[PDB]
Amino acid sequence: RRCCLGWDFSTQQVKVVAVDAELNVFYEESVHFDRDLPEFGTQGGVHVHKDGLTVTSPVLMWVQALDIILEKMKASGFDFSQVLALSGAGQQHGSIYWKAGAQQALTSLSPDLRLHQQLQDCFSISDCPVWMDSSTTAQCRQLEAAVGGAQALSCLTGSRAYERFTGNQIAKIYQQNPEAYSHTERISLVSSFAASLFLGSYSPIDYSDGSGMNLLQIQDKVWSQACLGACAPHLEEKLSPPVPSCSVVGAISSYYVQRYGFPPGCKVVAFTGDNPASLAGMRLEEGDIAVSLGTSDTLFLWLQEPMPALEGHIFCNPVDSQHYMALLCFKNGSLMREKIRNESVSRSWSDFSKALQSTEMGNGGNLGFYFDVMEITPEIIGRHRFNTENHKVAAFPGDVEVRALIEGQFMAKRIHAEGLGYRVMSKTKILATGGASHNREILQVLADVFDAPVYVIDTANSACVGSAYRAFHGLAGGTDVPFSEVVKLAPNPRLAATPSPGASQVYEALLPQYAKLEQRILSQT
Ligand SMILES: O=C(CO)[C@@H](O)[C@H](O)CO
Repeated sequence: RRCCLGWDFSTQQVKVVAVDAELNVFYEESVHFDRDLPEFGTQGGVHVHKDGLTVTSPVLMWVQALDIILEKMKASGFDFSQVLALSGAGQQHGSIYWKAGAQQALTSLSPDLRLHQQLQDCFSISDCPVWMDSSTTAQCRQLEAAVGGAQALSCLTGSRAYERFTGNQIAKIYQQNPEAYSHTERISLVSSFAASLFLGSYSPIDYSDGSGMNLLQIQDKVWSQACLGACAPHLEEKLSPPVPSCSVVGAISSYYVQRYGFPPGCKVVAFTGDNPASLAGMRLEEGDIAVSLGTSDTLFLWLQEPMPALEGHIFCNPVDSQHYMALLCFKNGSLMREKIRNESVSRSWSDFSKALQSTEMGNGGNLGFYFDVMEITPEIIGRHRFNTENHKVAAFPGDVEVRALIEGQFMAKRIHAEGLGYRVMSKTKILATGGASHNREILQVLADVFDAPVYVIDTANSACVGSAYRAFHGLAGGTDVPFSEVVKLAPNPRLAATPSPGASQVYEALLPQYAKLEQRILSQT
């Protein structure tokens, strides 16, 4: 039973899965931060600082969690000698600042001791900024002004400046703690930091997670000199050149061979971001999209060429370094669906489904926007309802309200996807996951709006599983072979809905009208 390990250095936990050569998951284990390392005093794996904007995690908690999980696997009888390769994912954007002299500690690890004891003094910043941080608005405005504006920054790096993006965090550390910055020999993402621990040497950053920093020129796949210089001096030397995501960055350290029994030939394939790893785990291809439904709704897009915008995030693709992917984030998700259910259909998901069944595609021309909190994609707030004549109305009948919400949410996803260059193709598959993917009637609207089949997939471990798939891709030939050919053996998602006859005619006319009403609301602010 030869296998690969797929790791996930997440916000709240470190998780691992073991996947066999037939691409079956047969083992899973985790270490949860608040529960298993309570002495760090985190809540949800992080520290929200007094300003209410700075959000960090202790780097040595992440190292100690790796020690705990490897010892927990060993105590359970995990056979490490069967591990051919490993890869992993890191929560995106978060950064690690390695102190001058730290690589000497990494390359001289003794198997008699734990990682935490030996790496105790290796970090110039103890509290790492994570993806939840929103304390760098001044640095975002500075970076955009330095390179010719928000659109110029987006053309270049796939995104305008976002507070959590690494370049803005590095700029803030340079500005506020120049002594710690000047004593930093290396800056890693959570992904490349975790890979470095397994290598026992510094791992490079991959193209895909490297695209979440407002630093990488996504098309030429080199660091932007203009972005680097606007964030902090001598930054290129601290990052090192980025690499294709499907790169063998080295063999596992002899530390793991000797301490846990990994075979000496065990390969370490470059780590990537959790969203890129989930795209690999979901096995998206050209023409495909994934809709992750939850408190936030997240759209995962495959893109052959990028059309970066003031919304969304375009990254280099982790399973095909010549192409791209995108994320579009929607803040009004499952809480809006629950509120409409409670207000209009007696708090019943069965009546919610009946409302969709009892209304026609296109909802008689009744259109709605439902943003109780400020939306990200695009920046609108409020509930905005329009009747068949495009007149603004105060309310809808309950069944019309349910369909307006669901149709509107999915039409918004299509319009904003298409704004980044996405197009539905004949081969297109739609992957749906999360709470609302357990509602066939919701998935039917999604199929109708995109005029493409919808498949349901469990993604509780998608970043772990995607990481193990990427490790197998490395072993199967890497860049010499297509990722999709390696993972054809993995279990297929199940078909939940196909577009109803006439869907194409309904939404070809309604999508432009929804897009114009959205522009009307944005122009009135
Ligand atoms: O910040 C982002 C994406 O831009 C989150 O999805 C984190 O990657 C979660 O760990």
